[PDB]
Amino acid sequence: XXXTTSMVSMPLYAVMYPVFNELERVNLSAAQTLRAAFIKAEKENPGLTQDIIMKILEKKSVEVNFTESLLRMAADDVEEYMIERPEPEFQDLNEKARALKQILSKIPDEINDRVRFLQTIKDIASAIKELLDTVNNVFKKYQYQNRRALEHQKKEFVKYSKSFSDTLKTYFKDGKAINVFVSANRLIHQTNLILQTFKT
Amino acid sequence: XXXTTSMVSMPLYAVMYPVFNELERVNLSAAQTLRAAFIKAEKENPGLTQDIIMKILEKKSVEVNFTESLLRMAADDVEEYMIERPEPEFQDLNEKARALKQILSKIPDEINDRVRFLQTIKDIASAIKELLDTVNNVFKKYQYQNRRALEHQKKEFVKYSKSFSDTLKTYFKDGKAINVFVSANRLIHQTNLILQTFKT
Repeated sequence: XXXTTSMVSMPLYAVMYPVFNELERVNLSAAQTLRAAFIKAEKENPGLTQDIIMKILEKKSVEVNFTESLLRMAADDVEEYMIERPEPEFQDLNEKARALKQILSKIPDEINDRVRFLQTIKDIASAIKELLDTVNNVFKKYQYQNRRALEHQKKEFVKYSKSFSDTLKTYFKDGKAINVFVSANRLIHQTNLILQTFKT
Repeated sequence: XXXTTSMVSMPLYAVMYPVFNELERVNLSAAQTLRAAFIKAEKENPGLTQDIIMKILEKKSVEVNFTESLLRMAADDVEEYMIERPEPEFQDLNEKARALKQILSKIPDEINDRVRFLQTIKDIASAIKELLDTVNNVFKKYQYQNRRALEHQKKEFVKYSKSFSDTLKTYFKDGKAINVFVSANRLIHQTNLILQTFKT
């Protein structure tokens, strides 16, 4: 009633279609090319999209170990994000930032022990508190020459910090460690943004 | 030494390339079209393949609930696989087959309770034992008119039964229920093959 196509095609519209729509936002060229490529493929062989999606899901450990590597890597070259501005509080910002970025980058090796990891949560929370503590001090004293989109980034950092805490508290419900590594990595990118906005 | 391309592209060759190679076996047309589509896409935006793969992994619950549905469905229309051959042992085969296919199809609702599920493992093992018990009896008494690729299917059923047991014992190590639903579904297809080989 109220109306075709077989049930095995479901994941094309349930899984693949929402991927392409969020992909048309960043690169229409590829998103369009892939869209019709899958559509033609499913008309050829019904259920093929599922077979594809299942094979991707099977490489979970590969993707986990890849994101792990990606998070560890995302602490290298901190000398790229150092400020020229004088003097004391900006050095302190640079430290609190580097410190936090490192603590985060080393999560994939701390998440094994529950004893080590519960300490790291306390350790990250301390680095974030001391990070924002330093930011607001520059926001109160030093004259914000040429720029003040820094405030937007400070708010953006907060959004990614609470999101990190949310996925962290979700980890003690799911067991899905991958979401923690992605969220942690995301937070490092946000830290980098603030730092670069002090430069650019 | 011994040699390019960035690290974010890794999953294209680690995850996507092995998908296409196992896909060229079933449908070269689509596999080829998708291959170059992704390749062009990664040359455009480095890391896009990862973003795609991550979005697919996020729809895990969708894919789990889809495979669940697919397994329950895979017991419908058993009248399609009923034998014309006379008389008593073939009816018994049909029963032992239907019984097993149903027990399997109802796993996604039994896997919640550990008490119900450990019983189902015992219950499936009983249906398989009694299934093979019946097969060998037709293989010993009744004259195998026109066909005897049935023996190949009997061996193929066994291969998918031990594989089911293997992924089942892996479930008590992984917690990944999806592999159980896929393997169970696979075993139903094998059951159907034997039955259809008695017909065709």
